[PDB]
Amino acid sequence: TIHEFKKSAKTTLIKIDPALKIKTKKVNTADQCANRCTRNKGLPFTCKAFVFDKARKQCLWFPFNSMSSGVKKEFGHEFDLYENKDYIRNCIIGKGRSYKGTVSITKSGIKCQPWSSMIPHEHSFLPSSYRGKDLQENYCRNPRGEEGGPWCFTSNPEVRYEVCDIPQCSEV
Amino acid sequence: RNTIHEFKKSAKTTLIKIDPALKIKTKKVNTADQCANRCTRNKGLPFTCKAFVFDKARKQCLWFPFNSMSSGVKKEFGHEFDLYENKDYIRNCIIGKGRSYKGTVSITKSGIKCQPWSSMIPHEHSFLPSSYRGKDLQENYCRNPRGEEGGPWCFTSNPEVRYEVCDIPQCSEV
Repeated sequence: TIHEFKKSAKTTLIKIDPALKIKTKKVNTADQCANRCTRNKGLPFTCKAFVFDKARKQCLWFPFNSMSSGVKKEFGHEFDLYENKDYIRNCIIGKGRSYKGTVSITKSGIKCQPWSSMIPHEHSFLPSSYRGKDLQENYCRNPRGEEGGPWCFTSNPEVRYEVCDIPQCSEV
Repeated sequence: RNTIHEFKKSAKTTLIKIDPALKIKTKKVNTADQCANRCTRNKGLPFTCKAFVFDKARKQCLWFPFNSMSSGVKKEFGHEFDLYENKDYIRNCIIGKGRSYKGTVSITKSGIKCQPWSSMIPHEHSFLPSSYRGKDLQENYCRNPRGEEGGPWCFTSNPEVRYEVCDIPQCSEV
């Protein structure tokens, strides 16, 4: 169940708007939060994300995610944020500068090289140089808003970088 | 690692490419799960896998760099086929009133599981699929078949709540 969530380590979400509902429960593992969220059983809202507090072993289920207005992500070493992929926009606007989905394959079908790997391809596209642009895992990204949309360094030594094949929101 | 439950399934359906230029990959297999895993992993495919079909009679996976909504491709009926579309390539946000919404959200704004369109339980209704062709009134997905101002909705599995809008974000509203 936990794999149709995008995981952001060491992160929680704080609501500013107090009208947005939350539900919390002391639980055993993050897996149990995800199961509850996906099947949405005893939650008075549509679960869009949850946070697992590893130290208190508590689930926090939310009808919002990090891209919702009224909320802020925050560092916290004991938290992991899990966002339901159905609520992370899976199509691109403009050149895809704001794309935060989890596609990690190029247009010709090659798996992306993680941004924090220098192999096979060395580059200066590391997390800290483009803070706010989610150069996490090996996700297709467009940090500088370049022509062909989100792209990545390729796990193929033969191919430095290639664009991915994330549809324009205007495609269909 | 059975990834099959993560696709949107359309029974009795395969895809045929009008455009001859588009590229498939096929393989003889035992079960539909094996097609799913290879699509999810995108292992050994010279393209991005947006959908696959399992042929239950010929025991074959067909992997596509397109889905049922791509130009140059059309559905075809067949008892032996099931189509599985990768959710990462089915637009998960709404444009306008969401008349063309094809995503798989099936819970209302207040968290109620939607009633299947094909069922009259708890709620009797005339939003039958056959009455709304092209509006994809399948399973219990939130839909807006008449294009009304509130966005996609569904009849509800709560006997006290006949229908409710679902909470699906607009693709772009600045």
